[PDB]
Amino acid sequence: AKNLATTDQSFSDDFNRSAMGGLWFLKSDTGTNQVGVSGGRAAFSGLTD
Amino acid sequence: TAFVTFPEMFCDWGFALGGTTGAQSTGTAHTHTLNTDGLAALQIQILPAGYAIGGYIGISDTTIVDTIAMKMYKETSSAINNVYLEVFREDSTGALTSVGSVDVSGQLTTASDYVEATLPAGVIVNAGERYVVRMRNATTVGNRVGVSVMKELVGGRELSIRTETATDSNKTFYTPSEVLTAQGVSVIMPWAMMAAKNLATTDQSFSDDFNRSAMGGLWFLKSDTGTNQVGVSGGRAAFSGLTDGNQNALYIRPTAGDKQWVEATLYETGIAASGAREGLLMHANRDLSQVVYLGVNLNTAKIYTGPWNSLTERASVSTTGNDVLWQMYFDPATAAYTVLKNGQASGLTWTDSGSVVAHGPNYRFGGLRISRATFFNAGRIDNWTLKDWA
Amino acid sequence: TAFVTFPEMFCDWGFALGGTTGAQSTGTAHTHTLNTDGLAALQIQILPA
Amino acid sequence: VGSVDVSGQLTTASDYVEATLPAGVIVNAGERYVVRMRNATTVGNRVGVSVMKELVGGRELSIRTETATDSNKTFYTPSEVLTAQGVSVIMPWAMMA
Repeated sequence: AKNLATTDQSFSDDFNRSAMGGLWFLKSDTGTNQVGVSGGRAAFSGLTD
Repeated sequence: TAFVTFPEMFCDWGFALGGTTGAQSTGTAHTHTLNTDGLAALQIQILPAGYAIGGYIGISDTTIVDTIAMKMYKETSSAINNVYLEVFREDSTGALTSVGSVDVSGQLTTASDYVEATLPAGVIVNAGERYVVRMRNATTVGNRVGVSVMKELVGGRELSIRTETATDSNKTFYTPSEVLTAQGVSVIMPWAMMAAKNLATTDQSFSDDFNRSAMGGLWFLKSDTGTNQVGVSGGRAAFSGLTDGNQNALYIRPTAGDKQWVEATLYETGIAASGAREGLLMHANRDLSQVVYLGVNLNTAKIYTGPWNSLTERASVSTTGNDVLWQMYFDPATAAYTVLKNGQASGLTWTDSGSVVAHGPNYRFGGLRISRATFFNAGRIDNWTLKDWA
Repeated sequence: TAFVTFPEMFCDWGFALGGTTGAQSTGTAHTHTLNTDGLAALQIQILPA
Repeated sequence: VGSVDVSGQLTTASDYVEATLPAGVIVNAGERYVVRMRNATTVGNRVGVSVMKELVGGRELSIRTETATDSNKTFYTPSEVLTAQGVSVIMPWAMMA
């Protein structure tokens, strides 16, 4: 399949699940807490600055 | 989930030889008979300090890498250090860029054993790109390192890199010219692995509108009728056939954890005659050894436990107008099951004080159940859904 | 993306032999020792028009 | 989770033997399954199985039991599984379709 008519990939996430999941590489300056999903919305986990 | 330069089964196993050899170099002409005592497998390549060897790794499905592995050992028992395993991404131009490295000299063993090392941070990979797992071995003491490789045959594609100078071994950003030179120089091909040991597992959820022609391969069907199973008609599941008995459909795809939430709408259940039991199944074994079942008739709704052959009633409640979108879920914080009718509490709750229900990897399957008796099929079901509520 | 009758890694590479052969056809009875000099790989078939 | 008798359809020539399970068994990605050949015959004729030799120094993932009780076992324990893995020296070819 040497050459294909490549489509334009598109993705969407409602963030309406329990955990962040493996579909998101997380990197934070806190050290332990990353972007956490709560109440169906992403937010800053932890009380750190 | 991982990617290997060539299947690990070759490193783990070998082929038995057979047939007959050919002519001799000198002496009386004879041909020896091959047998199982001859083994075809990977070879071992010793390598001195300052010599780096690596192989290209394909990416099948995109994910996040966490660790890398190689099959190697040390020749002598002397102390060693400065043994590095690193990962290089190949750009469009073919240049190699370092995206991670790790010291593995501490955990090395004299015996030929796997070496698995965690990267300092995750490196996202995508299907279609190529990666190289390089072993550096820039030690100071001088003990050599033996890596398990498999011999390459000339005349084919060259996709292994090998560098001898200490400068090239310590290089962290190879240019295309140096990559081509290393590919030309290289004569072996090492065994390398890029793994996905730990992932942030999601809460898997599934749903089916039951709006197709056949039952489909996404449902394991088991019934006491013998021949007929849950059949889809008019876009709704139903008890196929005129026989008296029970039918169950189990979703092939399991959920993530013990937290379960199943929901479906009950249709044509207010016209039932007597004893028509149908509804949803949660915490179902693959072999249906023990299940938690929600049975709704035209009069009441009950919760059942146990194998499909014989069910035990745990709780019951008398309701009316049972043609709505029923839901029922399990909270492991209190180990309790709660049923919500049309978004209302409906006062249906069971508490497992005795822990009669076992929760584990083999008890995360849901499904649907119908029963038919006395020439009156139970209601039909639609909009089936299972998920892991937060 | 492609489909192959058997993995191309065999077509590109080979295996190193090891072990020991069996009895000989004639002469003094002996068994040779296998080493990395023996290569196990696919063969080449000639074919006329 | 499933057993089948394949003595009737066996042939002296080395040929594939395919047997239907009594009922379907759902499987999921990430789990592991073992296809065990028992051979608890009464006449005493031996059975030859096509295997592929394993090399030492690698992972052990084949099971081999010798005693009749072990062969007739239905629910193995982790200790017995480890002992069988250590004892085994061959790896058989098995398919689940």
